Amino acid sequence: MLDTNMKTQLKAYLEKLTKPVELIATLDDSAKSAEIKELLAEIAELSDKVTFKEDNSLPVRKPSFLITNPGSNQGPRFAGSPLGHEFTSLVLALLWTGGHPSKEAQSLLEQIRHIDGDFEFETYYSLSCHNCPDVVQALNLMSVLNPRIKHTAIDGGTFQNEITDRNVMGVPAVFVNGKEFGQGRMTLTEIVAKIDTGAEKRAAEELNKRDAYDVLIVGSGPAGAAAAIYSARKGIRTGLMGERFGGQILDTVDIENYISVPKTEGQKLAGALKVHVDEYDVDVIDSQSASKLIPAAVEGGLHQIETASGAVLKARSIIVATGAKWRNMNVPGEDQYRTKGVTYCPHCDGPLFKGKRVAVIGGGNSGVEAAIDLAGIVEHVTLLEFAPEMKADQVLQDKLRSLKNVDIILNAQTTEVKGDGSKVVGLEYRDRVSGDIHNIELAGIFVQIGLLPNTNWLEGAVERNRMGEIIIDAKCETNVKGVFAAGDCTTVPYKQIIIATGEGAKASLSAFDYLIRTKTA
Amino acid sequence: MLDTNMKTQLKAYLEKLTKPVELIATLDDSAKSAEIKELLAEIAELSDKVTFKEDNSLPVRKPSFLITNPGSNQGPRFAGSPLGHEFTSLVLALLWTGGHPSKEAQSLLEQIRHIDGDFEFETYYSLSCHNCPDVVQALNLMSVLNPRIKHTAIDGGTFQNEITDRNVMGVPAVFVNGKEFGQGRMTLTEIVAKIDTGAEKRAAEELNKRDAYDVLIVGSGPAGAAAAIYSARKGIRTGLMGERFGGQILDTVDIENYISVPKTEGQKLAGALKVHVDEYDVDVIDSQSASKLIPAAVEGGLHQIETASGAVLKARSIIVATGAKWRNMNVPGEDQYRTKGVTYCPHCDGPLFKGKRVAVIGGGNSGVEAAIDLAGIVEHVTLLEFAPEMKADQVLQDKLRSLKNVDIILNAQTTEVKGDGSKVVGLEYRDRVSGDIHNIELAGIFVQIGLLPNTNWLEGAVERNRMGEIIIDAKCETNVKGVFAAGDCTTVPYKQIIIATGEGAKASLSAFDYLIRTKTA
Ligand SMILES: Cc1cc2nc3c(=O)[nH]c(=O)nc-3n(C[C@H](O)[C@H](O)[C@H](O)COP(=O)(O)OP(=O)(O)OC[C@H]3O[C@@H](n4cnc5c(N)ncnc54)[C@H](O)[C@@H]3O)c2cc1C
Ligand SMILES: Cc1cc2nc3c(=O)[nH]c(=O)nc-3n(C[C@H](O)[C@H](O)[C@H](O)COP(=O)(O)OP(=O)(O)OC[C@H]3O[C@@H](n4cnc5c(N)ncnc54)[C@H](O)[C@@H]3O)c2cc1C
Repeated sequence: MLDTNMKTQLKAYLEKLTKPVELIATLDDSAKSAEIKELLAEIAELSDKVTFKEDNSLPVRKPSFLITNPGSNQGPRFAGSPLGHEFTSLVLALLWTGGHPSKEAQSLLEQIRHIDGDFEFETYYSLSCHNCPDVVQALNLMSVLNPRIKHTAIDGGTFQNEITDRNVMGVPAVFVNGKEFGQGRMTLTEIVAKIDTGAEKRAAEELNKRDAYDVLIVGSGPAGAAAAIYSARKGIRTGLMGERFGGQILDTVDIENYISVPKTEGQKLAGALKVHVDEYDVDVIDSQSASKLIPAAVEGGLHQIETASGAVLKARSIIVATGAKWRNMNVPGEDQYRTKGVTYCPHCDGPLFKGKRVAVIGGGNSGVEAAIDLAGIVEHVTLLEFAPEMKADQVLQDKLRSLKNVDIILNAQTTEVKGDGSKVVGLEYRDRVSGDIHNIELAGIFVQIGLLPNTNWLEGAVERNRMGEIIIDAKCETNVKGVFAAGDCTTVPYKQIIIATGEGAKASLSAFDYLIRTKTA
Repeated sequence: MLDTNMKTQLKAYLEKLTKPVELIATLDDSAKSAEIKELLAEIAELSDKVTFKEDNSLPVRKPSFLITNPGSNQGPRFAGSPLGHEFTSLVLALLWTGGHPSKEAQSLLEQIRHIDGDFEFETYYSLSCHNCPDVVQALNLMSVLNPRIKHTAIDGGTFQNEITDRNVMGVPAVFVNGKEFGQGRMTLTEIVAKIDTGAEKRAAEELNKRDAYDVLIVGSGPAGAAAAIYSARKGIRTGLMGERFGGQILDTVDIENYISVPKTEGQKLAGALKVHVDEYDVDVIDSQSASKLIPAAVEGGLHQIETASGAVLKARSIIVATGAKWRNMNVPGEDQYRTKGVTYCPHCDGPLFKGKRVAVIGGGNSGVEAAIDLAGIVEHVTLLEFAPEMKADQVLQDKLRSLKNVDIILNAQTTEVKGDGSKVVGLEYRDRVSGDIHNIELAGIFVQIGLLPNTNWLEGAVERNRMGEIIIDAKCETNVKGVFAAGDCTTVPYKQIIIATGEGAKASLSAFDYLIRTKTA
């Protein structure tokens, strides 16, 4: 029941068919079936691409027909008349099956193809209905895009039995796997929204779709945060990736040497840093770990960062600010009395133990210097050295032995940190030689065993010194063009917040100068 | 009228005389005069050092006598009986004249000697008076210490005429140069306090009396302030000398890139810095200028700083943080529109001119980079170069010429900054070749002519690069052992507050390590 206008329009659209289409009907002896049979034969006459076949054995509605390709069973099924306002739905279904492209967003299309489970759709419409087409067309497009999705468009006029049995009052009305799905002017996008039930392991996939950065900062402590702020103020595309925004200052309490701020808290300062970063256009990526650096193969190319999560980020320039881990005694009492007698920084907490007795753990330059420093502030210092001798420079060793409020203990290994429920009161150690245990009364324990820069993931890529520190010049340049580094992970002689932030700022401006000089050529 | 006990005590005290004393009396024929004459002859009998002379011509009180040395007229004069409670005053006056030392503080003594004007003292006492001696003795000691001070101690019992005429109701009562001076238990110190009327040019003299410092920081901007804080926390003797606490941040307003602080003011930040410095034991010296560095002649010796005011400070270690001056256009309108369109920092104020038109002054690397930077943020940039060509690197020159919102003007000299009463609206410049004047409409003027590190006063002492920047290594060490430098005055590639403060911190810890290694040996 096509008129001359419909037939001519179909001649035109079916010329855009690049693949053969087949129309497989399943029919009874009713007038409705004769109407569909006449229709399909008329559509087959308008193109040598379209073919009308019949199979009245199949267990489907009668009349109905499948729009598919030769040697296939994938495609949309019309049940009843696909004419009226559904005529464009019919035409579109032929084109799509025929290899003509969809007008939908390309991303949305791939989401249909890569879909998890089986869904059997069926929509109830009428020929008079104005809204039904968009729904039918949308679902039709899904069945064409992947065979796991099936769709059968029911004409209510033909199948009055179903719309009256299956209690639908309005059209369009959609069903899935038996269950009711929804009604009304559904878009394609919102149907794909309800159908996809996916959660985890998506973050990595979100990161590969990410565009290349002008600068990508790896690590989000004070150094990375400062670099991010200085970078985003130049208006360049700035990404700040880290494991845990805040870095080492998150697990500290009282900070009294961030210049211009007599006393703040670690958590508060980490929060302030975030606020300041968020003032500018900075793509902040949290809970991710750089696992590898792949340096660019050409000047003016892109460095790449691989994540433990499987993603790969890319950038014109990189700033490594991954900081360090400060080595622990690894003994009972240690964790419980951190910020509360157990400390890892003589520069930070030294002033707090005036008149108190303390221990330093470690007999290297760090430890021995620390003891000498503290010895001028505190009542008494005891240095515990694991080995039979201190590794520190001889000048420092001599200086420490010439102090009247200092005990050196060699072959000493800490076994326990002792407190009173809220604060340190003493220390337990083992003589490694005799095996004996001894106790020391004290208020503070300064752990100076060593620093482990978080840089082993860069082995081979950028040059490091013999301590794992990333080697840098005054401009924070590494041996790799367009890779910079800032803060504790680098060769900076001292490890502090105010120092780290300055370096972060330095590395940002050095990265920016690098970009200026590499964009034109 | 000495008894046996007085005479024997005098034999003993007059043996401590190292210089000859003379007692010159001026007498009449009264009983009082015979009493004094008998006294002086009895005192002369008790020592071959003491001599009794008489001169009744002199125009002084009668009886009275001067305690002096041969061939001199300097000394205290007693008028009437120096016996009773004034006997120790008499003895003390002889000892002092005789070369026996004072029991007074040595500093206080030199203050008497080095005193400005002429003062003629005279004290009224009685023999019964308990308090009078300390006053008399004090003033006596002054007349002995310098001849410009004169003192005459009047016995009220002998000279009833004066205490009744000159209306004194109580003793002791002191007079100066005719005028009344004061009464009661005056100390020496409080008399010297009222007598000295000195004000200016004392600060320099206060600085030489100052003890040597562990570390002396020269310059009191962000860098010096941070160094001072880090130093004073180690508990060492820390001095912070500068011309004007606050440095360059005092003459700025909005600061938005001090990390962890989204927006502060220069004056506020300078104040915060002061508060933080004052939390620790830091000798802050303001309004002074280092004019010269004299490096120590030995390892473990002392560096010295000379001031323009004439003082010399000394220290085991030095940190130079004198910053820089940012060169001006030197034109009308410039001063008036600073912080208000005229700026000297692309990193600081670049973000403020989104959508605005700006000029950069200077065609060196700083200027050209600045233009390239701003060109990405602002509507339009115009670079004015004084010379016929830009000095900048060719890569940068090419990059700037390849930008669509940029004008380069050569042979251009700024003549006027134009505003509307509160903000910049344009610029006036001269073509150096044709002499013509031209106007440019704009909102911002970024002056990038050059930096002048405040370091010329160090020529010869510490090595500088070809830009006047103090050369330093990652530890902020100069070529002179125990001299460090931090901030804009050094070779740090970038000049910013957060950068400067980090360096200040670095230099402090490097200075401290230097001290540890130089004290024992
Ligand atoms: C308990 C404690 C108290 C302290 N108190 C003070 C104090 O009072 N004053 C002071 O000045 N200093 C103090 N410090 C030192 C100060 O915290 C550090 O010097 C400073 O935080 C270093 O900044 P940073 O950004 O260079 O490194 P970090 O702070 O260590 O930050 C580096 C960040 O990068 C992340 N990261 C590491 N590896 C990767 C990777 N592969 N991929 C992605 N991200 C990664 C880390 O998880 C971390 O979040 C203290 C340190 C500790 C441990
Ligand atoms: C107008 C303006 C705005 C700025 N805005 C910003 C901003 O928003 N953000 C930012 O990060 N940076 C900004 N800066 C830069 C920043 O102020 C400097 O980088 C920083 O102040 C340098 O610190 P400094 O201690 O090393 O030097 P300075 O700040 O210059 O301090 C050095 C001090 O030493 C004194 N001194 C000099 N010679 C002697 C001597 N012979 N004896 C004794 N004392 C001496 C000086 O008078 C001064 O007080 C701005 C600069 C200017 C000029």
